[PDB]
Amino acid sequence: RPSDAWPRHSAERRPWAQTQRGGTRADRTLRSVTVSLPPYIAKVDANIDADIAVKLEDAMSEISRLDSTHLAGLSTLLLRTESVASSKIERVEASVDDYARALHGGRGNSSAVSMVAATTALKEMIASVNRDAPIQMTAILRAHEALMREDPTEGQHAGQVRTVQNWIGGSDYSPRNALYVPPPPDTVHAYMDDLIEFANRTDIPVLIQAAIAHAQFESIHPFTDGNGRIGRALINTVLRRRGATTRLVVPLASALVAHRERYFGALNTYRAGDLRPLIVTFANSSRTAAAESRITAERLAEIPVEWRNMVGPIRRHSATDKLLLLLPSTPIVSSDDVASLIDAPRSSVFAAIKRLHDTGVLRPLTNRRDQVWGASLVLDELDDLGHRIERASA
Ligand SMILES: Nc1ccn([C@@H]2O[C@H](COP(=O)(O)OP(=O)(O)O)[C@@H](O)[C@H]2O)c(=O)n1
Repeated sequence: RPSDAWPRHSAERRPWAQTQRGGTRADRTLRSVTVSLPPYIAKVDANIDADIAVKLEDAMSEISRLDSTHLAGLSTLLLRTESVASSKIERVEASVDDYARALHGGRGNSSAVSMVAATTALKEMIASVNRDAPIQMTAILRAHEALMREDPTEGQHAGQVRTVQNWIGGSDYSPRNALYVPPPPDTVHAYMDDLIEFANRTDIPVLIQAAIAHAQFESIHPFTDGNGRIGRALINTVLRRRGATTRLVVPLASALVAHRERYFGALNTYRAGDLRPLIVTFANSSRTAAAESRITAERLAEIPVEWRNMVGPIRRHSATDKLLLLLPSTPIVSSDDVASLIDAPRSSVFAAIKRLHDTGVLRPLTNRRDQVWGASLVLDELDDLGHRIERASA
């Protein structure tokens, strides 16, 4: 097979019947559906073009320099930036403060709860790998469980592969006019094993492996719901499993979210056996995400200096110094949390809070009582990174 060629998907005609009656008549009389059958890739090789190798290489240059930055706050921020962007791809959205409240346990905004869930699902899936530990099917199921646990009427089977026939697009009530039909459920176990073997290889360039592992995951589409968010989480798991990263996540979903149809497009093209758009999308996305994350690392470091110009003189060991010290790792803190977390009298801690509030370091996220506080510059860097990455995707 040529350069950037890949074994293409085949089709097969399966019987299909509506389990839940509704839709139009055409949905109800439909008796047959054409499923796509992805290749088995665990043993496949891919030779790819030079211009693409350079692009992958330039992405890895940035990914490597990002991962070698020695910093408080950075790792958590990047993880959350990726999760927020990955959720935005499935139109699960909320404001910065909605999300900050949800990170602290707030539950009134179900979108922000899901955004926090996708954050857990990525954090736990990456935690499981290259402690010489391979990518395991257990971590994928646990990540899906973490994401879909509190989901309404969708999290009924959180943590289990689908047992029914799904499809993407077309009719709401049948696979009529679907743009893609994943393989039948009785083949998902055979396919995930093949993928998990493929995702554990060490004889492929890391970005190519990540990129094809994602596309293949999306082609299998093993879950009833959530395949975008868990499938994208697998990208950074492969990065971490190969040592391509070690201490931080690459937030490429912020680049993907900026050109969504092109991303979905690379999945269609993968299925037809062309690797070039998938890998170019992955190389450009990773390059932009890592480059801007590096600038975010500088800016995060400039922030404490910014904070204390604002707050004025601070005594070298007061509460105000103790507090100002911890905020970079922990930018979302309640008054009772801070008082707990600082060795100092609980009412001189409550003074440092008021001082940081009055100087503009802290902003209130709750009225409540046990007021929850957010480091504004940290919360706004979270948001500025995402805009800068979307901007730099041309
Ligand atoms: N032509 C397309 C378009 C999207 N997709 C993937 O399907 C993901 C959506 O996941 P999903 O089908 O589980 O829907 P949700 O349950 O996450 O809302 C997208 O984020 C893409 O990765 C695909 O495989 N082929």
